Amino acid sequence: TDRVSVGNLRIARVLYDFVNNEALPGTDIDPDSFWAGVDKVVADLTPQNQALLNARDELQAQIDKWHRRRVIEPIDMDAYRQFLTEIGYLLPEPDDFTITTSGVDAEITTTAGPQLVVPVLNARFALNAANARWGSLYDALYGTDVIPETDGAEKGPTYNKVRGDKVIAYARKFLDDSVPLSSGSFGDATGFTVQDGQLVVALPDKSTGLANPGQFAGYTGAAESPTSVLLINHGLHIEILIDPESQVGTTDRAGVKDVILESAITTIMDFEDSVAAVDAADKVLGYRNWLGLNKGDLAAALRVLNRDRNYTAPGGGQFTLPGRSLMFVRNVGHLMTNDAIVDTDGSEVFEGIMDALFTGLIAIHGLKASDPLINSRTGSIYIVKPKMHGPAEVAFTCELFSRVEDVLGLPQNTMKIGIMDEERRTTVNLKACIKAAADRVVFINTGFLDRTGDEIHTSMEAGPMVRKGTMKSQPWILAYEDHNVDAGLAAGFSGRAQVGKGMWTMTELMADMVETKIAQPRAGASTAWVPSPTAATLHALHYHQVDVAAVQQGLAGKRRATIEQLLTIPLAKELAWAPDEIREEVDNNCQSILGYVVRWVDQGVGASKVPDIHDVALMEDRATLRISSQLLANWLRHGVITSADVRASLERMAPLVDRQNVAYRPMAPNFDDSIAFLAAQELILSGAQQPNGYTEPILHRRRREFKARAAE
Ligand SMILES: O=C(O)/C(O)=C/C(=O)c1ccc2c(c1)OCCO2
Ligand SMILES: [Mg+2]
Repeated sequence: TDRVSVGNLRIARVLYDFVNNEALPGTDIDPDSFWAGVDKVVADLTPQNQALLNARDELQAQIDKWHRRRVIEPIDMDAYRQFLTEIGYLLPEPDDFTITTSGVDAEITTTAGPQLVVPVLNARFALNAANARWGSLYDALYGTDVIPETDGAEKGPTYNKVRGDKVIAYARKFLDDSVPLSSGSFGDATGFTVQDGQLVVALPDKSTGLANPGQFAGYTGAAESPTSVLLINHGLHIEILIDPESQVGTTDRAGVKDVILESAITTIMDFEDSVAAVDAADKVLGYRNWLGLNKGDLAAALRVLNRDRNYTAPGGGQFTLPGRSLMFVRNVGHLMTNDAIVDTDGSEVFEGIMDALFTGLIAIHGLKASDPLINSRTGSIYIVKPKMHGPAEVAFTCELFSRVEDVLGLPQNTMKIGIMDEERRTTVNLKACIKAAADRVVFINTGFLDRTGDEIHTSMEAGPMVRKGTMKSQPWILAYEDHNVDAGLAAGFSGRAQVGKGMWTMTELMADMVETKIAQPRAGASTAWVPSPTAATLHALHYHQVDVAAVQQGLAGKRRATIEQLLTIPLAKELAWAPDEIREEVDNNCQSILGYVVRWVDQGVGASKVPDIHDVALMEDRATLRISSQLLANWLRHGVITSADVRASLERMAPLVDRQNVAYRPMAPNFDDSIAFLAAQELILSGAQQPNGYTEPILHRRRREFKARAAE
């Protein structure tokens, strides 16, 4: 066996070597002390970790039984709520309080702006995401449907000037809206100069300054002929690039070459739902990438991390702005184990415990010079903790982090928690969950996809649920979204911690994103999730339009969701659907499941663009898979569809997925010989039996089975 013995643990050699040779050097942590710490923390905290998981199963069995023993379809909310209280699912609300988290960076306490999530196992994507702090607005507008590809404005093989002119006009209007001139429009500017520390914009018949001269932040080049002008609005930077001899600048009335937006203020380097990592080799790939990000030397072929950006202040001094997104890391949650470490009985170790130890250790490098800059200037390590159920699971995460800090010799509370509000028992106890982490929390975020999965599984026995698309507008979810903001603001998050909302998954419908996703900062969210650097630049537009700090101030003290609203189960109404609509929903979910799972199981890819039944491209990860598999399981459970409908849909959609895919193993024609097809089937047929509907147990087993079959 290729394992290293440390106490009761048997550590995969690839992981042991990676930690000793790559992670530990430079931290001043004694290797033997670290490994003894791993063993001690795992032994001490595994029992409570297991108890928490058993409590989930006990609560869910009681809720199942509660539904089974009643008849009346209109659920009596008074009794339901008394029941949830009796069994300890719904806990007393704590007294009001203010969070005390300290040592947090400005990107989190103060700046409102986009938050990018990226799979850590893809070093190229991760580098691009870290560099997405700054992004070209011209590129985002030209390359996406935000500028419609109408007649004459189509994207071609070469530059379309009619399209570029539309891009230019769009950005001039954004400038007018965001940094207004004293008089006139940026669209009429002929030049920019800096005079007596002020920005002067030349117009045809006159010159003008900014209506708010304080929005001038700096420039580059000579004041009388700058190469760029730097502005600020709602704490976010805008940079106008001036180059009349550039391809675009030549066509521009002021020689403007591009408008650069400060875009992804923070990035979540993801070990959880957007990656597939089922053994020590997979975990080491991700840990090594996370290490290179924190040491600053990650290079994918050479694509490297950006340096900071140098500016001249309006008066004339020199200053710098960060060139990189401030990085969080998303650890896995409390459920899964991984055989990267096993004990003497051969039992796998809890993966959340391991991630805290190893991503925590690695993150120390991001607090020190990067053989120049840091991740956190204020000395914090930022860990998103997903899939927690209630305040006791938050407290466990706090204790885990406390024990890791002791092993790493870090100050207590160095390891901060971004709390995902993406499970129903956390939603209805959210205030207590924040209080459990009052000195560590740096955000709450409505992970609405996982939250929809948990909604379905929790009430699985109540009846058939509405269609998957209907879920986004159901009463429970709108109350959940408002209740999250209310709790955060009441705990003092404004100016202290992020209030975050969920991911835009329609990666090619950028005009729709720009039109619709403005709802999130309008709701007082200081950040929200985007899937790409391009989407981060476009979503930044919303934070120039919306004054999030003012919105949050106006929401102060409001209580816009009741517990009854939060508990409103999304049961479908009598005779809700025609047979053709039931068919479409089954086909849509099966296509979503199969297109995600085949690349998960065959290629270890945890996030994939999968076209839906309407050929809209959806960026899918485990949470959307949790929704689809749970919904089909719920429809099968209640007689909406038959097992033949499921099988026929899977078999119907599989050749289309095979078509859409290319080191690729086709699933058709011999479906039951395809590990990936069988995984997709098992996720549906066993969905009702998975703990809280989680997909990892089946995905992990099937991916390991595929890896094993591939090695013979
Ligand atoms: O709603 C939640 O439960 C939640 O956690 C969502 C995600 O994890 C998510 C979704 C899509 C992605 C992604 C992450 O990362 C890469 C881009 O595509
Ligand atoms: Mg989630």
